[PDB]
Amino acid sequence: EQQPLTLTAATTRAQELRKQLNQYSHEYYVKDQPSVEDYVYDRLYKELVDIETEFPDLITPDSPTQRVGGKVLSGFEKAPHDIPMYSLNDGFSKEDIFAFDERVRKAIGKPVAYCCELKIDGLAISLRYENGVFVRGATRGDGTVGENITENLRTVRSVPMRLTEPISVEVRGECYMPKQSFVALNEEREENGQDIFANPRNAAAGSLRQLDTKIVAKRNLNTFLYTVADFGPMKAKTQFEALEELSAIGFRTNPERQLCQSIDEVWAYIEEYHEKRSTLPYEIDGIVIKVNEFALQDELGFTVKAPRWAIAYKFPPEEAE
Ligand SMILES: NC(=O)c1ccc[n+]([C@@H]2O[C@H](COP(=O)(O)O)[C@@H](O)[C@H]2O)c1
Ligand SMILES: NC(=O)c1cc2c(N)ncc(C(N)=O)c2s1
Ligand code: NA
Ligand code: NA
Repeated sequence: EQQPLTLTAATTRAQELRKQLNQYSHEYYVKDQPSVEDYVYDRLYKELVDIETEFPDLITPDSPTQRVGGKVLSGFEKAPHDIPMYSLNDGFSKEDIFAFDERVRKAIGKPVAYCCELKIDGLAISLRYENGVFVRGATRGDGTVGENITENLRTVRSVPMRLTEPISVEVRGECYMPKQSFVALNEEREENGQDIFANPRNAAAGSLRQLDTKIVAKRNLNTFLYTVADFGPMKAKTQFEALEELSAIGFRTNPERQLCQSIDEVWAYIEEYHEKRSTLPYEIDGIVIKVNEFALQDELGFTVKAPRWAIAYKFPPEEAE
């Protein structure tokens, strides 16, 4: 009647299972191409649960079991941002975007490539990893202090609990509610006699500021991550490389990005995705245009409030189209 695993064997087996299950969940949710069928995932998941039941000391923050929800907070702790979560300078016309490029070329002394990306209209978040393990999820708040919503963000399946390398990084992006889930949620709320959400941003914000993680788990949320606070531990030397690297290490990144070799290509991208806007399952409020090379971003620097190497081109609001 002796238990088959010693503590030491269970510890090693738990490590293997968490790594394997995190890999399979990433394939399933983020890559959308699972290498194993659900019953194989479920079988390994149950094995891990049984180990954690027998040996509770083996429950770690990177464990897949820590997603399910159940935890209920009394309130959110403040989450300071040591590196500010800044807002970009804005543009609205062709004139503004070509003027941006003129100012960039004035500073750099040559034409420059731009990394062009969709400005995702959700709740801005920062995800902190230490030794490749998810340790803190935070809202932007005012950009200097937000709310610690780590447990809520664990329920968001696209958020990785571990990375493919044991680096310490602070990763910035957006958490949003897909449009199709937003409209379904409002109908559900209508039927439950609850106030409806004005728009998907409010629904994502409301969802992530619930204290009971079980309720947050019921909501459908997703993420796109696009940069980090400090590139030290990273190998990327350009914004486009940065996006590929974040993707490689486990983050969901937006597939619509494009590296533009001229301002004309930048303008054509803006036009392309203004048209495509309606066809996307997530809301965007514009296009972000960034000087691609980090050496050049470093040369341009920042103003008192914003980068001099990036601009946000704003569309009309989602309600208006
Ligand atoms: N086939 C896979 O690799 C894989 C990975 C994660 C979740 N799932 C499925 O998603 C559902 C929810 O599972 P989780 O709560 O662990 O994310 C289950 O039905 C599970 O089978 C499948
Ligand atoms: N404030 C900012 O710097 C940014 C804000 C956002 C946003 N809301 N969505 C996407 C991007 C992106 N991929 O660059 C950025 S950059
Ligand atoms: Na959910
Ligand atoms: Na359209």
